[PDB]
Amino acid sequence: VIKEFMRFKVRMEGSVNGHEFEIEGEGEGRPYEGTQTAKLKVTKGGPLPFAWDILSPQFSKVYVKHPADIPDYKKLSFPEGFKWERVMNFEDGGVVTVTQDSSLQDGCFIYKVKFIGVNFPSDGPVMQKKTMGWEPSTERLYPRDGVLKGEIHKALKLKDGGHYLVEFKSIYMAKKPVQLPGYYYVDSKLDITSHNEDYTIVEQYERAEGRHHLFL
Amino acid sequence: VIKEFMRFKVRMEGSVNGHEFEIEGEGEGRPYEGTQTAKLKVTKGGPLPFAWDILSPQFSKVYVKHPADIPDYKKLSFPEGFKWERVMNFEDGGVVTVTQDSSLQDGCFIYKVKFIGVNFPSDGPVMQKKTMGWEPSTERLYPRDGVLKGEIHKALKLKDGGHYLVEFKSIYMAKKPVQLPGYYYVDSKLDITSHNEDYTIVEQYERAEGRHHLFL
Amino acid sequence: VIKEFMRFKVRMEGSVNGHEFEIEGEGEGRPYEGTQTAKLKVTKGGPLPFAWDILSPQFSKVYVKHPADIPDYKKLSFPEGFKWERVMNFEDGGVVTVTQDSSLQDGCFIYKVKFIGVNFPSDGPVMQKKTMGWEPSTERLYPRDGVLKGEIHKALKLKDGGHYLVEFKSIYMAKKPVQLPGYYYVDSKLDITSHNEDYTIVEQYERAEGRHHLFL
Amino acid sequence: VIKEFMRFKVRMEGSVNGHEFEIEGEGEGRPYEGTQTAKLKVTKGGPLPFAWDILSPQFSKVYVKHPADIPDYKKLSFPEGFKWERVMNFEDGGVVTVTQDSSLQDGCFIYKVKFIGVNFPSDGPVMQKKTMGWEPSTERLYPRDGVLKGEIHKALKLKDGGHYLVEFKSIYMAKKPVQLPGYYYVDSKLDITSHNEDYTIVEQYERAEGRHHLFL
Repeated sequence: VIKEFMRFKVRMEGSVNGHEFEIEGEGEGRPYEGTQTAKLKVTKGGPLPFAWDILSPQFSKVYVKHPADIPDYKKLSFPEGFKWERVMNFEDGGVVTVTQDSSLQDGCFIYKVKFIGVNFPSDGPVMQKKTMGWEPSTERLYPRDGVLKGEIHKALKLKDGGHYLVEFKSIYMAKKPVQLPGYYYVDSKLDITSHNEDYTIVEQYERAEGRHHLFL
Repeated sequence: VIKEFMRFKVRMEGSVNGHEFEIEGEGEGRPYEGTQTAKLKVTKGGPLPFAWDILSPQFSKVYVKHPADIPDYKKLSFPEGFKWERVMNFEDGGVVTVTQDSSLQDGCFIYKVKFIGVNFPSDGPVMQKKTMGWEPSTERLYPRDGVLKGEIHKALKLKDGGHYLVEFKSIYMAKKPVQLPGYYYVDSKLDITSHNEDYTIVEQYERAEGRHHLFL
Repeated sequence: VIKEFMRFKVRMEGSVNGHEFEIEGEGEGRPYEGTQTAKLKVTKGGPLPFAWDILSPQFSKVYVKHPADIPDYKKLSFPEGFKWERVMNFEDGGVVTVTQDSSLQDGCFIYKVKFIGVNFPSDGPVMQKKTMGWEPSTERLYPRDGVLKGEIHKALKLKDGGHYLVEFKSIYMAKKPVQLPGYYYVDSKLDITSHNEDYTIVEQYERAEGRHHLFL
Repeated sequence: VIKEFMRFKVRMEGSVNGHEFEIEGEGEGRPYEGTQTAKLKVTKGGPLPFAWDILSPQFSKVYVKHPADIPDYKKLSFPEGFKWERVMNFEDGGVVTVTQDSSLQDGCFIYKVKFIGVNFPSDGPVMQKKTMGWEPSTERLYPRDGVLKGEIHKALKLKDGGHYLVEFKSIYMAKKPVQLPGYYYVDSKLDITSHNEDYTIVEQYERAEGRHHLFL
């Protein structure tokens, strides 16, 4: 059911520091090659009063390239699909939780996302839009409790230089339990590739590949 | 606009570990005396597969009794009202964020809540319904960033004895900035007073009072 | 063995951000009334390049006043005494762990403290000495694992206004399994009463009293 | 001053849950190749009542293989050397801080370590010795505040299967402001190669190599 080329549609309902918004979009990519694009539009609550970059990683890990010897739990979960959840802990006290449902309808992935971000300092890089994209990252994954979990030390680049640090903790939950990998890593790199003036229309690109630790 | 007796209406859209639900209810109380009751009904996604106790403190701090010399920021915010946000950090890794809007319509408060809880162990006290209500608590509050913030070390009692610890961090944001207190404390005690077999209909009572530290 | 008036002697070996130091001092007070003073001298590594305030709460909870109906675990532990350990998590990323032994000799309490503080920003209030004492505080305690634990949301006042937040987690370990209390609170207020220009000689006063929650 | 082959001597004073101990040892390796071994002996406080694995990463990052295009801050710091500090945050609440000095004396590296670990559950994998070595890991490093910092999501393998998770935060402080790298990664794999029955004599091996993210 997962072809070499697949599209997706996504909808997000979110809030940051009490400001509510809705975003709709679509994307496409090559799930076995680990590459994809997305185009998002803020449909309610725009223009947003905070950094787009905190939203970018919430709009698709069925596209991660996996070697044959590492079980691809997220691809295996289809056609029914999987849910994923996440905590982002920002170094200045911002905290976000996210809950997401991934399904497949007549050959198109369907993503539904809910996002609540709180406790961002009003003068911090998020509310003041001082970020300039993510560094590429490396997630550490392992099985636990019959599901797949992963954590990442991520970083946003700052306009005036240096980094704004964010820890991700994610949980990927197949709708019916499928085969799990062991301890492994996923390398990712997400880019904002174009946008209008107020970031109410934004395009993204992501490359991601799973692997064993290099020393194994 | 805040009378000695006030009613409220509340609704919540929530999810815990990928399980979505909706709750609607109403309450009433004596905002200057610090006492109130609520009755909640699960309207979608019942019966809930997790402990009711994690939801109870999300259904009303306009009812806290304040001495004359501590500015009552939340009461002062009416008639327009205020928003509040919260992180709950559970000791076994569960994390919740909550975002809430409090308004006033023809003499009745109107509460709207969104809640996302993630990363609860499947065999832990929340998913296994092993909790038996909250200990009474004491929140430490202070002004910051033009708004009011507070934190609490809270604890759920466990059926088999002992406590399941949870840290609250809350942010109270008037819709138009009003006068702030300094550093102070709020003592609270929330009780589940009645419930049906599967906790799809639940009643609660809360008492809350603000004060200076006892040594001042 | 614990008289209405007791003296103590204290020695600390510590480090902060790689700067090593040693402090010796003495104190006295009324263990059943919850009041005590201390006088400390930096004996090696002075003058300290960081705020004295992070050290002040490491130089004596046998002096807390307890009502008859709450077991006074720390007093019961004598003559043999008890150990205590602590984590302080500062809001800007500084972290300290502390380990302490409390015993009795020559009718005097004897305190031995080791302290490691790391990850303080070089331009932060600790390394730049921008603090001016603690707010009074309220610790939440409970028994666990056959020992007594407590947590506190504390705050340092900033010289030019505002607060710098610090979470304390403490563990109190009697040398024999003397009786434990239940869930309860300790109110404390620590004051720096005098000091020389470079904080190489400092005097402190503390008041502390245990109690049930006020609504009980 | 750093030759193709270099020896080191190490001494550690530490404590875990109030149990004090001292360890001394020696090591050797190839700093430009990223390989080294160590042999440690517990000299006071043995046998240790907790898992050796929490100490193993405190006994040498001057032996990290760096490509020519990534400044090797730790090697550049010699002959004077560098200090490093660390927080380990364990998933069950254990917390350790570490402070270390690295110098060079008569052509040998000299390491001095102090370690304070607190808040480990008495029935947890550390106090019950249920661990069986670390997974290989990947540290995310970046410059900040004129020093080099890094974080790692690490895991101890449990004897009867599964993982016990630990987050490392480290700070590396050269004694003079030698050149810093940018954002980069270090892959490491540490092995216990042999030990006696009570872990009072232990031998270790480590491989470590720095690199850019693989997608760069």
